[PDB]
Amino acid sequence: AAQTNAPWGLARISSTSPGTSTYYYDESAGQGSCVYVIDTGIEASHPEFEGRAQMVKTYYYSSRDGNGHGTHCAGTVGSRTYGVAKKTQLFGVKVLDDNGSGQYSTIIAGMDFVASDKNNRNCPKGVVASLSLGGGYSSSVNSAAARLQSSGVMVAVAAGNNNADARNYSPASEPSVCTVGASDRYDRRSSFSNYGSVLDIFGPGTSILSTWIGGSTRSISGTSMATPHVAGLAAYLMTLGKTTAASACRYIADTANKGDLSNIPFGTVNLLAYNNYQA
Repeated sequence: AAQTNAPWGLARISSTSPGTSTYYYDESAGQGSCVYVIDTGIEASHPEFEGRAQMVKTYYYSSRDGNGHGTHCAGTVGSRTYGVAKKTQLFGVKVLDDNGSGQYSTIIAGMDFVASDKNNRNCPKGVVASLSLGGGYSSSVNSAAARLQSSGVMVAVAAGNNNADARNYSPASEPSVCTVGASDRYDRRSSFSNYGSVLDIFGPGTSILSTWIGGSTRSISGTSMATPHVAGLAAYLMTLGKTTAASACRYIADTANKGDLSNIPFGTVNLLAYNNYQA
């Protein structure tokens, strides 16, 4: 399949080269997989989601996304125009309030929610969790992310936007999950992107156009938005049978575009998520 005039990030993940605008992907498109977006919620009613998005859990007075960040990430995972995996199922877990903040314990509870809730869902191709969130180092948040990974969910987490080593942030520093940095459309490390040996992969993170609340769209930047690209890619690759939740992060790194990013500090991987689709 070919999506002309796609957002640059979708076009990048199906390209050996920057500077193209068509997204190429197998039509299976993540059908029969599921991605949990653990964030501020999802505006499930957004026409971009086509009935494939639903809120399954909230820790606040409302399950709606009053922020837009979770809606934006869900749109990059699986919205019809802005999504990597245009047919996956999206499950919203609102661990962040509408200011975008959450107590870690609510975040931990939400991760443990996903690790059980996936047994209440039909995801025969497998389960992904996109965690576009983070804060300071926490061994209890790291371990919640490792449990989620261990339960059979590919976990993809933001490296963080501090331009520092990700070892001082959680769940970024958890080694068992898939820690994602951010690149820009010129194949540069995003100026805000964390780095370090704990990063597994980079995805498009600068000026990412996706769904927003109120039925709108907008372009925003963050290792937060690189993560749903990898999360959407994992769901896509799992539907194609190319990998499993336990080995997806590593499959993605094996098959990534290698050595193409600039301003990648010594010791951090120079790998850019790539779907390797041959049209």
